[PDB]
Amino acid sequence: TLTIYSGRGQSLVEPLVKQFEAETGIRVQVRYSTDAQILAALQEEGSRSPADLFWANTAGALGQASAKGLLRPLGETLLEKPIAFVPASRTWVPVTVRLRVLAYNPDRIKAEELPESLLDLPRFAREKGLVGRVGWTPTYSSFQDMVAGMIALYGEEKTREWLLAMKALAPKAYPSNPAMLDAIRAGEVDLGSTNHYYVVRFRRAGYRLGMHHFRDGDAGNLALVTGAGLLKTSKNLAAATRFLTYLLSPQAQQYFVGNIGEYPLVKGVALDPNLLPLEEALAKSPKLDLEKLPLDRALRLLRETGVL
Repeated sequence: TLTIYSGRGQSLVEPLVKQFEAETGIRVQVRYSTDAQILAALQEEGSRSPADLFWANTAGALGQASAKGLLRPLGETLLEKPIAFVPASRTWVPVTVRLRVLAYNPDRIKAEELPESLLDLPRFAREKGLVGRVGWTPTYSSFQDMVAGMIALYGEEKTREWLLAMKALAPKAYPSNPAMLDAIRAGEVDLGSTNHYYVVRFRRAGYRLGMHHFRDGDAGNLALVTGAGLLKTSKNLAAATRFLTYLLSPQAQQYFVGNIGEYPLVKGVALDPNLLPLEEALAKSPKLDLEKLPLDRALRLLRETGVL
C-alpha cells in the first residue's frame, strides 16, 4: 500500500510504477504536483500525511523536506548504489541527474569559439554579432535553478550583471525547450542554454545540434538532480524501501537514460553516445550544495531585472 507524492511528471513516472506494481504485487498510489505544492501539502498534513515517499523533480525541494525534518535516514546499502549526488543528510536518494548545457547550430557557431564560462556568453554574443539571435527559457524551472546556481557561485550582483547583459542582446524567450531547439534548428536563433536531454532527444530524431559544456566548475554546467525520499510519516517502510531500491535498479536506470534521455546514477546500463560519461559530468558541474540553491532569491532577481 505505497503512497507517493511526485513532483516528477506522470508520463515519466507511470511506466516505472506500473512495472513495480506488476512485479511486486504492491499497489501504489501516486499524487502528482509540483515540488512546490508537495512541500506545502506535507507541512499542511503533518503527522496525518498518507504519503510514504516523496519523488521530487529537484534536489532543492528535497533539501527543504530534509530541512523541515521530514525524511527518514536511508538503508546504508541504498546510499551505496548511486555513483554520486548522495546528500550528506542521507535523508534521500538521487535517481537521475540532468546537465545544463549550451545548445547551438554547428552550421552557424564554431565549437572552438564558444566561451568557457556562461558568464562570458553575452560578450560572446556581442562580438559574434548574435543580437536577437540568442534564445532562452526564463519561465523554465531548470533555467531558474541555473540562475540560483549563479547566485550561489558568483553572488547576486554578478548574476544581476549577467541577466541585464543578456537582456541587452534582445534574446528571444521560448515557452519550452523543444520550442527553442526548433528555433535553433530553423536558424531563428543560434544558441541557447538548455538541459542536455532535450539535445539528446533532437539528435535521436536525426537533427544535428551542437552541445557545448563550459569549463569544469562553471555555473553553466549545473547538475540538476532528481531524487526520492522516505517520509517520517510512512507506515509502509518495507514497500517504500523496495521502491527506492527499484528506482536504482539497472532496468529502471536504463528506462531513465533510454526513454527519458537523462543520466543514470548506477552501472549496469547501456550508455548513449551523446552523453559524456557520468564521471565527466560530475567533473564539469559546479561544486555546490544542491539542497541549498537560493531559488527564491533567483526568482526575486529575475522579476526585478524584468526578465520574468
